[PDB]
Amino acid sequence: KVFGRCELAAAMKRHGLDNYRGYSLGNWVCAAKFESNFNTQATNRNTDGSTDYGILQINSRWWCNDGRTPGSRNLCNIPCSALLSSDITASVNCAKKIVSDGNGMNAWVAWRNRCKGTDVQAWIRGCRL
Repeated sequence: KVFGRCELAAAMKRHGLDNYRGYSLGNWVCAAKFESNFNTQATNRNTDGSTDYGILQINSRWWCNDGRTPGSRNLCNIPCSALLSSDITASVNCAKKIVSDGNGMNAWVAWRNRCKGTDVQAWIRGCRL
């Protein structure tokens, strides 16, 4: 699924991401935008044996198990394929876990690079949250 920004925003909001650990919803939507282009199926197969999965491009080294990534910690305790669901819950839950595991949203390089410092509320602006 490729979300629209507002739809994603609403979904993320339903999942409690707005202001999760102080990150407003737009941050999360922005992260998704730049991580995956809102594409729940996004994968980025890295050369480092990990892959980034899903709308938030959560990486398989620490966060989810894809069974092929060295150093797997599977801290989200999920198969990475769960992060490729059309529903975002697993990604959200894992995203929450990423932050709960002492990361900020700097855990997401696209957030850091493309959302950080920006009008992330643009990503929820004009939406029905």
